[PDB]
Amino acid sequence: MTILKQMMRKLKNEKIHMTLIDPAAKSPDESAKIAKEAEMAGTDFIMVGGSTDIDERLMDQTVSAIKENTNLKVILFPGSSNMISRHADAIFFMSLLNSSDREFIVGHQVKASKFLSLLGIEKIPMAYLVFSPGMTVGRVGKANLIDSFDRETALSYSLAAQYMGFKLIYFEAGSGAPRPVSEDTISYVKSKINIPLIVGGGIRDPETAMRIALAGADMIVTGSIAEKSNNVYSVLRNIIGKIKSIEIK
Amino acid sequence: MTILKQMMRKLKNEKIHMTLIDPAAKSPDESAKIAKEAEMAGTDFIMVGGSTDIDERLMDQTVSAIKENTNLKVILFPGSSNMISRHADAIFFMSLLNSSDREFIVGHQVKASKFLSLLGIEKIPMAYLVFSPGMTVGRVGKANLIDSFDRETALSYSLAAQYMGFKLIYFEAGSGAPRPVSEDTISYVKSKINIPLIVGGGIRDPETAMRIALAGADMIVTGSIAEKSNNVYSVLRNIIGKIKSIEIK
Repeated sequence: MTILKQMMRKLKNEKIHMTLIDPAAKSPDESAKIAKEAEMAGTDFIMVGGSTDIDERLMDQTVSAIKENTNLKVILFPGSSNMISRHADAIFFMSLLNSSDREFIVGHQVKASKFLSLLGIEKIPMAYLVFSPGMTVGRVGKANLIDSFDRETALSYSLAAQYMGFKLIYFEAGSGAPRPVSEDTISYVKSKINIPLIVGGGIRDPETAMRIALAGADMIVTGSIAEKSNNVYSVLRNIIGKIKSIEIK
Repeated sequence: MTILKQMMRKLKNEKIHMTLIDPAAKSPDESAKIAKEAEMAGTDFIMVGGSTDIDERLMDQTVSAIKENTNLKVILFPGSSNMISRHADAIFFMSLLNSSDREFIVGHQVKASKFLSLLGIEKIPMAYLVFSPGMTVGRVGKANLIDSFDRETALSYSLAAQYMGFKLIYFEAGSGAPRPVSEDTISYVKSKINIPLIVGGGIRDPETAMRIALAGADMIVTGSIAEKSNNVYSVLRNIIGKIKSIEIK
């Protein structure tokens, strides 16, 4: 019935991959081409969002082009911003739990909730935990960065998120991070929580995606990675095929 | 199976009443006497907690005495504190969303989560929204007090709580408040959310409990109200009988 239910059902059989498209990075038509190549590569959902703040008209154009060019559901990834498009299928309702500023824990969320209640868009509660180095979202979101290897702090935040009712936990290294969050942190936390763990940031090749998925990530988020659109398919296939080869206990 | 599931099943038939016992106010044995009288009066659950910080030994003694003297489940009501007793059946995992200080939104919660994960206690996610006047918890929790009549701010916080995954919303006027949160605010918010609404603070007589339940509160929280234990039963019966007389659509 819902994207969240689709995710939970899919996790019984395979790891999930999602492709994040930054609407500020390319034109709506180029974004749609990228989305179609990612669909063919086997990605499960398109995420749309970034750190660069843009107007709702551009958000609308990007989401509309993607939905016209693919059969995938589109999930908004607001991060530290209050970006919305009413054309998206779902939105990760994200709380940056390790921010020093209440504005990114509950501020933007409270300001956006009424408008969101007027829309048919699906609201998926997600705990957004920003790890070292954090990159732009770490800076803009005022994160008290969780060190990638500080698995006990990761666990405290993840358990708190679970006990607050969040349905997904997102380990965020930051867009462009040289390396993703530690495998040891991922495995340690995954062994102790009962909601899905998503890892994004610093995953740009099949071997990295494989080691992160094997460490315990339930879903992997990457960009389109390839500079040229005509190379996105081959690049994403190699990644997706690998993580979807893992047998799920 | 769980206290939360018991609550949801009960709400299909009747309004809920819970009796809050402050372990700092009376001796453990007196608390247990109060709990037994409240059980006979028809209360659904015993809540244990307050604003006065106490040692875990006193918490343990109070919860143990109550559980030895009644057949009711005991739910911890930490408020702005990190009070715990391992003898309780459940804990409201409370986030004071309208606090100005992140410490009461996520701070204490992150510090307590690991210990809580070591316990069999049931964790029930609750959004804790403190309204004017707020009393002691409003002061200590550093609340940006929601005016009792500011129904749109109430709605924004309640919808944000729902979209973050909280399972219960608690409208808190503060212990000892002269009047509870406005009926108009309660009805306005209740018409727009899909999780239960709990109202506490300022409810000390049957007519107040009746008007708050009719306005749209799903559960009512009161203290034992009566100065003398031998009068608790009659005082709580009159309240509980009234709110449990409301037909649920």
